[PDB]
Amino acid sequence: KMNMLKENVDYIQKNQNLFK
Repeated sequence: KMNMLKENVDYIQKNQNLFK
């Protein structure tokens, strides 16, 4: 379980901030 470490912490910030 060593992929959704930085990707999970980027997904929560992607929902609220929306950096597309």
